[PDB]
Amino acid sequence: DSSRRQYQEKYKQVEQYMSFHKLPADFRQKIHDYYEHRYQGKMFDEDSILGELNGPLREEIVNFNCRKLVASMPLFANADPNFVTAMLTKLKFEVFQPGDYIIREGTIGKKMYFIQHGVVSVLTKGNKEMKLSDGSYFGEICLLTRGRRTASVRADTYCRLYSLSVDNFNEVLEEYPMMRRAFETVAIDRLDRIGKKNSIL
Amino acid sequence: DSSRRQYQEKYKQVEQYMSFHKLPADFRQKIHDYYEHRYQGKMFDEDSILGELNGPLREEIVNFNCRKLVASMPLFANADPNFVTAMLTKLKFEVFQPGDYIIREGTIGKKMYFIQHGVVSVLTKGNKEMKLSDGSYFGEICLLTRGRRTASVRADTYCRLYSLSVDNFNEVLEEYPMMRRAFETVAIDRLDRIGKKNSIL
Amino acid sequence: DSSRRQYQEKYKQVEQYMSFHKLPADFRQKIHDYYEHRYQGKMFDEDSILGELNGPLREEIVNFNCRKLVASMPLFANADPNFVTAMLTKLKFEVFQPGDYIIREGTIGKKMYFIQHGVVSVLTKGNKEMKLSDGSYFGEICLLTRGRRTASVRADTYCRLYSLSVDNFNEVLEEYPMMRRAFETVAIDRLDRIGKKNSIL
Amino acid sequence: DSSRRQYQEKYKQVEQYMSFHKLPADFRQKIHDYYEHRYQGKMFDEDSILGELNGPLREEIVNFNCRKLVASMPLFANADPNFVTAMLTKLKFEVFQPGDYIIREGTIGKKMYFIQHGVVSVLTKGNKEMKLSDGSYFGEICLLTRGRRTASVRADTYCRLYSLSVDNFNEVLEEYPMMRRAFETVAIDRLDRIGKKNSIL
Ligand SMILES: Nc1ncc2ncn([C@@H]3O[C@@H]4COP(=O)(O)O[C@H]4[C@H]3O)c2n1
Ligand SMILES: Nc1ncc2ncn([C@@H]3O[C@@H]4COP(=O)(O)O[C@H]4[C@H]3O)c2n1
Ligand SMILES: Nc1ncc2ncn([C@@H]3O[C@@H]4COP(=O)(O)O[C@H]4[C@H]3O)c2n1
Ligand SMILES: Nc1ncc2ncn([C@@H]3O[C@@H]4COP(=O)(O)O[C@H]4[C@H]3O)c2n1
Repeated sequence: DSSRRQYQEKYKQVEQYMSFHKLPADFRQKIHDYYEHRYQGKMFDEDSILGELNGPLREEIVNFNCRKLVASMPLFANADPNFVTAMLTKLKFEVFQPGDYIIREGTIGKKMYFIQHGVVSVLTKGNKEMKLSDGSYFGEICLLTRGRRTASVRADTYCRLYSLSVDNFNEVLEEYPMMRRAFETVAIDRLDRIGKKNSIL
Repeated sequence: DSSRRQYQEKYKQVEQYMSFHKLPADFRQKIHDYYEHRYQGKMFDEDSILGELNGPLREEIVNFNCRKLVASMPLFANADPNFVTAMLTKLKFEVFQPGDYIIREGTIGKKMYFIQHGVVSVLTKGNKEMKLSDGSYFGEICLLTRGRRTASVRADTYCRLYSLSVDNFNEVLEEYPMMRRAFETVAIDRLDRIGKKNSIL
Repeated sequence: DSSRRQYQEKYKQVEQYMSFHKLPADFRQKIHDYYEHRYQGKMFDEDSILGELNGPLREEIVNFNCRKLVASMPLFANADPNFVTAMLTKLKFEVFQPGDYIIREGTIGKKMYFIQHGVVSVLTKGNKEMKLSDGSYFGEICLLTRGRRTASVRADTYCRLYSLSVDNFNEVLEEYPMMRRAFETVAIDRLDRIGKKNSIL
Repeated sequence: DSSRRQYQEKYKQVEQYMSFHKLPADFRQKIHDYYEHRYQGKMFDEDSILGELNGPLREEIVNFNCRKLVASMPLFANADPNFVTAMLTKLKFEVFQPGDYIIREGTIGKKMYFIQHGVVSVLTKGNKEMKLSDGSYFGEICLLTRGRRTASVRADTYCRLYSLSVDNFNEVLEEYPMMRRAFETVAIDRLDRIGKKNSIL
């Protein structure tokens, strides 16, 4: 009701904004498609909503909502549930469209991404062309080294992702420094298979 | 009027959110029950409201609202009224349900809690099983030592609590360092009766 | 229209809040009176409003609104108009009721106050009983020394004041350190006539 | 619809605010004119709007909206598109009226300005009287030296500008320190032709 009415009303304002700025018809369609995928006809102020509840219910809700994400990703599946919960409560849902460059090589990285659904392509000068899909994550290397991105990552399909900011990543690893090692091992494995070696891990 | 209408409208959005995420019927009931207890059919933007007033009226209102809390808790009852007021204006009302773990042992603590109404259980590896009830507080030990929580605390009944963040606790003790001692003495007493000794107090 | 309707609607929510907390009839009247004095039947989101404009119009508006304040107070009347403007744009309007203690001796001070209209009483252990009225200011001593308040200040009548936070005071004196001296001289004069001497000025 | 209704409604609140403060008729007209120029009958919460989208669409939208600004200004036209995008996403649209002093000499500078449309006059004690117009920028010297403004800049016509804060300027030059040199060269050229020499560039 108010959730479906909010979607319509908010989308209307998007239409008037695009009209005001005279965006072309293809660009408008693209934005429309993204809106459909990202919100699916409803809008919630999830912040305000979760902010009315308490810690325990928020945590119970986030665990319920991400059951498949958690169970399909060994890093989350085998870890301390308190660590899992601390990660989940800071994740932000994002949708990307095919061809979008989620991450650009060389740039400075402020987030990593957990793939709920979709396929992306890790691209590099080298020619290394590796896919990643449901149950994996990426963008973690630059958060561990605080270097620049080691590759570009491009959306092949529509991608439903959950992002985690560099600040929250670090706040979580402060409390659970055990799990930093689990990220570094895979990060090393991955760099290894694109002729890279970082002494920082 | 607008306060009762706000509750209904806000709860409706909660229902649509739960529906959207397909939460089970028991979880929905649990969230409904919490809402009833936490808001009791009305919603106020207490922030905005208090922000329209001045310092003196805010302080007069918070003292009126917490008269029983203040008078039933010797730490507040016997102290400097300016200290009391400074604590009260920073307290945040929270409701917990039976079985909820308000605090987990070993974790890092960012708040303590004053019990307006309810019973909680301080749980520890040891086997020490102590209850606390109306007029007491907990969660203070980790704010004084900045260690990890010394025990878990679990709600036995519905609990009406007022929380105080670690930042506000410290801002208040900066202005009134006299009262830090009053927290440390009880903290020592409590650690003593669970075979703990911290040299930090 | 929407400004008068906002006042009514906002006051209604205040009434429901007071009712919810069961405040006594005298306290309710007091809050009602304050509301009348503070808002005079209208409410504006002056922030949002001024935020739609630019720097030059904001500055022109604040100067227009405070013409009598500026012209009646020699510190503002004789100074650099850019300094005046920088002070004015950071001032916050506040109303106090008779008997209110605006400032308490011994406490830590985070603001000073410019009197638009009203009489206050500077009170001290000593017995020094000095009035201040339209065109003067107070609360500046603790901002210059960062000590504790040197006296208590109490509202004799309804007081229309403009407050300035310690952060903004300092940001303004950074840009115009010339004017710090003008505050210190009066501050010294005032301390002198209550048997105080601070070497910090 | 809601965008045109928002403009009207917001302007109405401006009228009631001006009425409340008893602004004169000329000042009211001036504010009305600014509103027309600045919003052109529509209001969007561009923040909220762009915040519903993702990084790639925001970036695509900002590039589309500023095509003429980017293509007419060699600094942007010939640079790395990622640098351009990083600048554009932080720019804030502002409108100034004829006679307005956008920048005052001697003051401390917290922003620079890119001229979308309009003519301004760089004024100095000296007597140097230089115009700048569509496709140029100003206010950059104080951001590079962190001194005081080297001149005053005054609007000759209505000016459509995009401002960039000192914090964002620096965050962008951190990532692309190559382009600081491009600002310094012009800054030196400009100081040279008003008998100034700063060793800081
Ligand atoms: N699967 C795979 N293989 C080799 C790789 N080299 C880099 N990456 C991912 O691309 C990412 C590019 O961003 P980042 O360097 O922050 O983290 C990098 C890794 O997640 C790789 N991913
Ligand atoms: N009553 C009681 N007795 C022994 C205790 N040992 C610890 N606590 C409380 O449990 C709390 C667990 O969180 P914390 O360690 O921050 O503060 C601790 C105390 O408030 C105790 N409370
Ligand atoms: N008029 C007057 N005379 C002696 C005073 N001694 C202190 N004050 C004011 O009371 C104020 C109490 O707060 P503060 O010490 O921050 O600044 C102090 C002065 O403005 C005095 N005001
Ligand atoms: N065109 C031109 N010529 C000489 C100049 N000397 C200073 N400026 C501009 O005026 C500006 C005044 O603000 P700022 O000193 O921060 O940057 C300065 C320059 O953009 C000048 N602009």
